[PDB]
Amino acid sequence: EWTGDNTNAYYSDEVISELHVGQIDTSPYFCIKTVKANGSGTPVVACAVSKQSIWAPSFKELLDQARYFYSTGQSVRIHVQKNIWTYPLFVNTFSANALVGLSSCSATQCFGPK
Amino acid sequence: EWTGDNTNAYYSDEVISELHVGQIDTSPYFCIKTVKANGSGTPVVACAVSKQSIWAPSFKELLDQARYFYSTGQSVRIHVQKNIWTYPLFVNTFSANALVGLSSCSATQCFGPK
Amino acid sequence: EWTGDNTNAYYSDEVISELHVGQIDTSPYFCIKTVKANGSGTPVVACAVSKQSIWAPSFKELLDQARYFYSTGQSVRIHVQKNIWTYPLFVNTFSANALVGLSSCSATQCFGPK
Amino acid sequence: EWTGDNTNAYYSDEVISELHVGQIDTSPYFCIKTVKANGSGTPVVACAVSKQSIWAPSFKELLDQARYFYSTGQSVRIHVQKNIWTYPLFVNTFSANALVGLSSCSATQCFGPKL
Amino acid sequence: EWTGDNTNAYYSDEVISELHVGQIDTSPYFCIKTVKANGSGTPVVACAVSKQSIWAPSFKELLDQARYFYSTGQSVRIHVQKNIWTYPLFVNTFSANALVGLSSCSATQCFGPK
Repeated sequence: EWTGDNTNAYYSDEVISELHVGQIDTSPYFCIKTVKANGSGTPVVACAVSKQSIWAPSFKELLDQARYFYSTGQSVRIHVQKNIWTYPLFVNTFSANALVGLSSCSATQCFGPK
Repeated sequence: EWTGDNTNAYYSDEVISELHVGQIDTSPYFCIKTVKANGSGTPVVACAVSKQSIWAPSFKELLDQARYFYSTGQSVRIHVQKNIWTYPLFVNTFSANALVGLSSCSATQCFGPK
Repeated sequence: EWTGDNTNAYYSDEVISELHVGQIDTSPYFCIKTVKANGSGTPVVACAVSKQSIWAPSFKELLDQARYFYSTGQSVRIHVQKNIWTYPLFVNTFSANALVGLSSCSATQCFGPK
Repeated sequence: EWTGDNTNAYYSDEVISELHVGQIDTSPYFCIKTVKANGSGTPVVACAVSKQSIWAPSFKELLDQARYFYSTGQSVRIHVQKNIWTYPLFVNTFSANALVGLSSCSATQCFGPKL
Repeated sequence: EWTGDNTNAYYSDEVISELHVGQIDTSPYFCIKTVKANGSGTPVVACAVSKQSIWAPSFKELLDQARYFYSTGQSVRIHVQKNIWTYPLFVNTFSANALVGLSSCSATQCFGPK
């Protein structure tokens, strides 16, 4: 598996606008919400769960990187894998998107798979 | 179990106004005090204990997140489970509230379970 | 044992004015010096030593918290247990106080055991 | 092995201009892009991958350091070992360069190995 | 062993002016260069190697502390043990000095062994 697999979706020129930290089924997790830097489009929500999914090994790094980009407010490309989380109240509150990557974005391109 | 379980309480648009770090029964712990952003109502106190309760696995993440929100002074939603801590002097100093989650808040809603 | 045990001493409205990191007898350690915010009184010196004393489990958290409070220079309450470190040159340079807790002192009285 | 081995390449007075974090084959990884502080030359891309390559033990330290140098925008010397990552789509997106060191730079030199 | 052993050398009223991170023989390491806060004298260069020397246990703490002092540019006392590192090209590039401690410095004294 790879962040850049074409079965993963991504959204460019986003800003991380919200951050949540909690626990579910003995596992710490976090979620983020991102919106287009230019105000257009629909927000993206994605979560990472510490002991769950194939993306579990990157939990800490993604959390640190999410925090980093959240704090700078810079434009980023967010990479997700859809339909991963299954607990209905959790999905309803957040989404079924697994966070699988974060790339910085300049004015022209983003530094990551496309 | 989940941060968003309806058996948990939450308080929106709070600002973390105090932070304490210590140890009890071989376990590091931290507590925070939060107050409504507009100054109304009564303060919320909640603690996380590294080797105690079902919320133990999230100790580090919660600590880190609390620190962050404490440093920015931003409005957040705090999620707690009541009546968890039992050492009477501890409870009297702080509270019996276990900290189980922290969410950023926009101007309208908070990014977390409700 | 608890940070708030009445056999521990504490000092309110202090500012962390110095920070030292080193190693002794296979253990990383840190020490802090605190002084009254208003300039009065005598400095307090306290140390935490990795894997040494009953307070060992909280080393990391205390180190991080000391660093945080050191960087903001905010008013704090420092909690110590006296007569713990015994290595004489170490005690002479710093003190025998084990650092066992740190509390913020912003709004009302300090946020910790009293 | 050593960051300063003469079989490694390095580029001085670079600024970390981009940062990416993701996962590949069970491993968290990060990549950076750097460009000359004075605007000359061509960008350098390098990646570090957790638990992969001989440079695996330094993953955490390098990630933290890259984040720091990225946030300040200061001039650095970047040390890489070429032709380490082999997964073709990954390489095409980024490069085959393993990141093996980062050094701060002054006006006259960088604080790290050179040939 | 102790940071403050009189067989270790130290240099007061220094500023950490450079930072390097790398790997040697499967070990992450870092080096720092320090100069007198007033610019006089000769730089001090010292390194820590995570799996080498009696000082290995303090690697992480020293790395964090070096980073901290480096980011503030504040005056410090640096403590080293001479003639520790032995790989000749490494010593040529940096030095044989092991970093064994860092102390903050006020205008008068430094907060550490002397």
